[PDB]
Amino acid sequence: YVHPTDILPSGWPTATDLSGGAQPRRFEGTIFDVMTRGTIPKELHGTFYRIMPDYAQPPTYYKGGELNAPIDGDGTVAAFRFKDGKVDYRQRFVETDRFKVERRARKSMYGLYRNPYTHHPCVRQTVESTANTNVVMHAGRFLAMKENGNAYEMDPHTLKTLGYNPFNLPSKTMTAHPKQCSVTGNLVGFGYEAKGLATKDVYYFEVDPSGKVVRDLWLEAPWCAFIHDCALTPNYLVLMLWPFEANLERMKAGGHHWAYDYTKPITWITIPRGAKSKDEVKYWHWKNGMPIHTASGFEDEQGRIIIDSSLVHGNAFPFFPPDSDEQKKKQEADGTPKAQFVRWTIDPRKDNNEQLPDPEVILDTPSEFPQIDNRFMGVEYSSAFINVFVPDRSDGNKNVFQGLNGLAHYKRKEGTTEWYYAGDNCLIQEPVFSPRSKDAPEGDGFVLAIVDRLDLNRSEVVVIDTRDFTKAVAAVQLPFAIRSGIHGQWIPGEVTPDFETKGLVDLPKEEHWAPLSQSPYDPDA
Ligand SMILES: COc1cccc(C=O)c1O
Ligand SMILES: [Fe+2]
Repeated sequence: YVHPTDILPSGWPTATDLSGGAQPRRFEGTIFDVMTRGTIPKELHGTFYRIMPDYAQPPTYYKGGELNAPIDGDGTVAAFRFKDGKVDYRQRFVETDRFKVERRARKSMYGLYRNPYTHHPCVRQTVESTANTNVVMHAGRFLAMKENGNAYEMDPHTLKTLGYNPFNLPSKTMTAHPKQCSVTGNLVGFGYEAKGLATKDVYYFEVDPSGKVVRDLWLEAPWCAFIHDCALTPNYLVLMLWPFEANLERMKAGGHHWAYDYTKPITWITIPRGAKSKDEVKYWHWKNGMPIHTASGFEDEQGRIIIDSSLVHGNAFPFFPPDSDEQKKKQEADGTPKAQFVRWTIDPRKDNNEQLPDPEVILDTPSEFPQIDNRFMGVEYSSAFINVFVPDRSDGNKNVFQGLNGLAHYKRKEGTTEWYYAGDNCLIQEPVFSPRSKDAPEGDGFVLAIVDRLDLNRSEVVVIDTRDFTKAVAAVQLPFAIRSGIHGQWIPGEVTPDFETKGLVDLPKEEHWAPLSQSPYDPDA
């Protein structure tokens, strides 16, 4: 059966998200008192903010949009606010400069990811960021982030866009993966390509809880590398280099910003915290592969840097292939890489010119978007909450971003892993942790994540108590599906300005519109 209206032409290209999903969503608005199944824990007090790519206009500017990447689309923030067991929701697009241009124009004006040479001539010198990767609340300011620009600030209640680069960073970029130190409260981070397209410059920074840059350093990466994420320790920021290289002449020629390079080893840059000289920075190397996201890092008793990450044994973004015909054929040959969760040891007593030890396999299954208990950010941690391909219950052939159908709770100290399965014909997104109370043990609390009910065309938020990780306590049930997203964060009420007085939805007025005389009811009747 085919419905005659279904063969009518769309002017939309295939606009995928990371999951492989291709349905544009693009709504902006609210639901007060989201339908829930089961009981919402009264211990949740805060907001789960999630950010997705969801092109607002059909991205047809360059080559009819046929090369749009899953990481490209205009950032939209879904907020799910948990107060006294009620849950409200708000979604709104980040009003990036790019968004504004395209909405006002009713027209795509931007080309390839990170390639201004493929943007419309009138926009080439704009901030090209779609601000669609990650969010943070720092020094009372709520930020949407993408690594090709500074952050945009938004109002945390209305999600109205307030401004660009609120912390006034001197770099042209900020990572979407800054870390908030649990000891100092510093937003610790960096920005690479810090001086413009294909620059090797990195700028390291620490922003104190008052919003001031208290520490910074300019340095360079050994090549212009895709430095997506990092790990924070008490004495280091550690930058994680993926084996992609940027090339200006390739960009000028209308090619991709990045090209995977099998010959590049995974490389780490140790930046001593508050370093006085770029002389203090070291490069460490292993072998080729793609560690996507760190869980976190710390320094062990002997001062060794321990980091856990996912590890994909090859290219997890095949839409950015190698330059050479030779490496192109190797990517095709390799198909879907081996995918695991691994532990790295960067011992600063050793010569950084020596190849790193092979990382230890922690989980031998496809693993991604890890989070921790943030009360342990930048110090020793045990808990990780990992998005996973469930062992024996998942495809295997799927790209790492496209078959994530469970979660894992790993605890290094106990050496145990517990597992949550999203369901048949379901996918589950990145987990976030909220502690049971202020003083609860590490990883004691509630884990939330978005579930795609693929057979129902709707999305839901599952809530799981760490005392039984196998089972959902509650499910927040949207009446629709939202885009599969990138990162999200549990943001405590206590660090949110005016969380006690402002909901995601403004209440209507108390006063009745109508006079008493209009009531159909007469108490004397
Ligand atoms: C959404 O935009 C992005 C840019 C660069 C890397 C990643 C990886 O998750 C990403 O999601
Ligand atoms: Fe990321």
